[PDB]
Amino acid sequence: SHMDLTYAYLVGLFEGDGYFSITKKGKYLTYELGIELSIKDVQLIYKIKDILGVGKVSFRKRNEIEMVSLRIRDKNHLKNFILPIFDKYPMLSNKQYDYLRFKDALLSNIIYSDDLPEYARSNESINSVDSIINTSYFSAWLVGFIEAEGCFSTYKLNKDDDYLIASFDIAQKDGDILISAIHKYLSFTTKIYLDKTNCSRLKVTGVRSVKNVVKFIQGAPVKLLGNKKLQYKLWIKQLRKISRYSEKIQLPSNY
DNA sequence: GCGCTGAGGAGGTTTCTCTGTTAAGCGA
DNA sequence: CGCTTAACAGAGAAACCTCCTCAGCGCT
Ligand SMILES: [Ca+2]
Ligand SMILES: [Ca+2]
Ligand SMILES: [Ca+2]
Repeated sequence: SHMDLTYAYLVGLFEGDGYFSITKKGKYLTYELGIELSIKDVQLIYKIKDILGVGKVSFRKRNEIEMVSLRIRDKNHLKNFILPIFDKYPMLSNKQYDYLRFKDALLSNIIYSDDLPEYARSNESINSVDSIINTSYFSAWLVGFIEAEGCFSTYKLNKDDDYLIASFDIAQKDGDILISAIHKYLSFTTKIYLDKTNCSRLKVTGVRSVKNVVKFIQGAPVKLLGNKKLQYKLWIKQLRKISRYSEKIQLPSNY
């Protein structure tokens, strides 16, 4: 407790799906920390807000798409509750700069739009693969980050067959270091693919990798919370039907 | 009354996620 | 051969990040 390990889960989850933003408001400035998910996670925004004790929740539907936000902008609530979290549990991607800049500005009582210095994320990495795996909270943080950015899919090759394939995938923009640390923490061997938009994309599909993914969510000191838990659990079940997996990996159903 | 504020509402954009397809590993 | 994985990657929804107007509130 204090900032009990579930607080790491959070910074992970925000790092992937959230954002620390200071925005114009005429003469004035707003400081948002917001997360904005698909409507599918209504249940979890309220979880996060329950955990945190702050922020306003809103719903939004643009064209066919229903979305939900938790948004924290009260600057007294940022100072007292949010900053000791990300100070306690700092982020691990290069978003850290977003936070640092933001904290700094907030703490200097910058209220006027024209006072605000021009900012732009350092492209330089702020961190080393090594410092990452060695990061005591990291265990916890990785559940959070997987809530946001991980993807447990199973799918069938070939279109015209019974043969399934059971996968885990995660990705970052300008996240070669971060992706590499995860990839190394879980003892993968596959290529981290690097795409046209500098997206660094991890994907594994073997039995031994998967045996490991499963291993990790199972041993990790915090559970998934949102739609992801659901996603995980169905995939588990799924894995019990494909033979290569079912025969090497302890496959519980009490997650 | 004045200056500042968070909530509310919205636009602009792109980073993912999720599900493959093709070809090559490999146990045998 | 035949079960298994590795590399590549489209596409478009689920994120990411912004700016504005408004009432209310606590100052002097
Ligand atoms: Ca994300
Ligand atoms: Ca992200
Ligand atoms: Ca997500």
